[PDB]
Amino acid sequence: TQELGANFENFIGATEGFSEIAYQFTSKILTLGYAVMLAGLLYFILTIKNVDKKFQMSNILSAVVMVSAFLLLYAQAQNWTSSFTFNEEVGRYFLDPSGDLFNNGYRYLNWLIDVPMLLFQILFVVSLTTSKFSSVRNQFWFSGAMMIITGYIGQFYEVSNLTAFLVWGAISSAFFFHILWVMKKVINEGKEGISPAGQKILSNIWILFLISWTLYPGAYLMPYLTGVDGFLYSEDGVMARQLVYTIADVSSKVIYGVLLGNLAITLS
Ligand SMILES: *C/C=C(C)/C=C/C=C(C)/C=C/C1=C(C)CCCC1(C)C
Ligand SMILES: CCCCCCCCCCCCCCCCCCCC
Ligand code: NA
Repeated sequence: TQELGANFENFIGATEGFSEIAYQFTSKILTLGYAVMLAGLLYFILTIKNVDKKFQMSNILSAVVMVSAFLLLYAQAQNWTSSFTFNEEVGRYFLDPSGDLFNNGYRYLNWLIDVPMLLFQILFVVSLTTSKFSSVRNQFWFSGAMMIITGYIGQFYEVSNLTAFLVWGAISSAFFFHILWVMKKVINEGKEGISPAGQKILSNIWILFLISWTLYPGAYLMPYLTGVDGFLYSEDGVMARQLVYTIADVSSKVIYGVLLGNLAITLS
């Protein structure tokens, strides 16, 4: 039994350990992550004056998302460096028994908080036509919670039981597909009877949303995407996972918020 090594990161850390490059790169990409959220926090606060009152709830939710993301990605970053330690003999970083070990809790909590806010906020910028506010809202929130919960359950079994990891990921994916389906409704209805410039921004938002959100399951799967003898079943998978999460974080939270801000202004 390899009892020290909960998740793939710990598993690698406890067995092969991480090269200087993988340790440092992961550390640095996670740092950039939280750095960008803090910048984004200040951006959304400073620019709130640039949109009409009726749209400002969106700016508000952008800012609160930035707070949660800053704190929890900061905590995650520290947890990474705290968890692995240099062995001079071998010249690699190994799971440190006198630490807390790498923990996915920070990110999944961040998701639990941010997903419902990101989905909600667009409903304060665009108008529906034939759909009802309260139904779209409840649909986003329900499927959003279920997506994360099932995903979290899946994550538990990542090393102990890969079959379970993937099955729960598939269940999660179903809730994902529902959310995509509703969002696409929202965007189409939101286009009707706004200026073409605004329609164009909404088109960009749709593609951003679709791509950035799909990165998350990408990064979930990343280490397994070349089989269990594979290039990615390795510290390179860890590096790729964390890189892709961070790109997704910046895209889904910051860029998304900026575009919604921009839409609100064309509607102002
Ligand atoms: C700001 C953070 C966001 C927008 C996080 C979004 C997370 C997801 C869309 C996660 C999706 C997942 C699946 C659909 C399958 C694998 C498990 C998850 C939870 C990673
Ligand atoms: C060390 C990392 C550097 C931090 C800077 C990160 C920059 C993101 C902060 C939010 C800035 C968004 C500004 C976008 C301006 C778009 C204006 C569009 C009008 C056409
Ligand atoms: Na260390």
